[PDB]
Amino acid sequence: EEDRIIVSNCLYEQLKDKARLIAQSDHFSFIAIPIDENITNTLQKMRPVCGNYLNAEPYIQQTSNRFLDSKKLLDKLTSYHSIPYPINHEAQVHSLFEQIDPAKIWQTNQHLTSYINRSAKSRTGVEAAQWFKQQFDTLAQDYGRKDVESYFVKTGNKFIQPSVVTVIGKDKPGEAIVIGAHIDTLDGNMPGADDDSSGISVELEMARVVFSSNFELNRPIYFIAYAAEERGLIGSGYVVQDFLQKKIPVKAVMQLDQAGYRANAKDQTIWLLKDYVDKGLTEFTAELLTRYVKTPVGYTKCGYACSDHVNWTNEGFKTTYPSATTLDDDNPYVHTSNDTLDILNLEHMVNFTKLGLAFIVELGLN
Ligand SMILES: [Zn+2]
Ligand SMILES: [Zn+2]
Repeated sequence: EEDRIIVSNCLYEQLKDKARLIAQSDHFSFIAIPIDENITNTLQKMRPVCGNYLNAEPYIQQTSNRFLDSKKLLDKLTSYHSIPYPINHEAQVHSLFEQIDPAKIWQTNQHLTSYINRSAKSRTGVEAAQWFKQQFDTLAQDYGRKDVESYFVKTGNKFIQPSVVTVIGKDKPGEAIVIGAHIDTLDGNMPGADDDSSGISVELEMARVVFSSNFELNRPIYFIAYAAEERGLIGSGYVVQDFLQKKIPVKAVMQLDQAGYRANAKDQTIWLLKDYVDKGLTEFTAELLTRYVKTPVGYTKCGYACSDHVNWTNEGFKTTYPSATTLDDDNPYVHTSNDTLDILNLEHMVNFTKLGLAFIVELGLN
């Protein structure tokens, strides 16, 4: 019934009267509040000022408050401590670039954005997840790759939309590489074109290029579609917990959230996030952009519980997050009916696909 979530004190003061305060710090509150869509609307409306929220359930799973060290939980999920990469595979990286099929990218966006919404509560939201899984399965069957796996990861008992985890090279030795994007959107009429149809499309193309590649990787590569990112990042919460339980070792994580909108349609700058990411992995991404994508490299900052990468870094995994926009010249249309297909820049997505593939090759073959 009640959600337990972590919010900025800013957001708390807007929710006080409907919430139970469990623990509090100078900047954040750990609360219990039954999220109805009245409260959903408050969360959405205060998000630019007060930041996003983190659903704690994947970290504490129904454990009673009496048994929780609430303050340690609150401190460790609102702070982070920081934790060299070779680039020596130019021939392979260019081979993969030459196989990028921009039309196939665009087609994916057309499909996801044709749904009325992809909400974690709705039937269409469930279809989108099932669709994604089947796109992977089909691709692996089409290129006769047995070397693979795909499964749903339940979004607890709160949301019917599951996450989808896929992997190429299940039997490869070593720490894996993870690529992720979130499949979901808000309720109502939400094409969610830039708000991660884009990210999803980019990684789907990355997967397909990898299947059609002439060389194998020396590590497993995961491609993930997170459920319910628009619900306090709870989908990737469960996914990270699933990786922890299965003891899957992971060397690097890329988050693709909004990979398709340009503020100025011939800007071509790609922005890297500098908080809640690995600085080492981020400098690496910067040099891939300069060396291979030949793009200007910008930097930006994010609010609290910005996106799924946060669940990885909270659990000690190294994380990088390339983004379409800076925090000041934004996508003004995200979370509205106007996050439409026609807002997407295909050159921009192609560049994120390039970045992703260089990432996969230079880590995948060390
Ligand atoms: Zn969002
Ligand atoms: Zn997003």
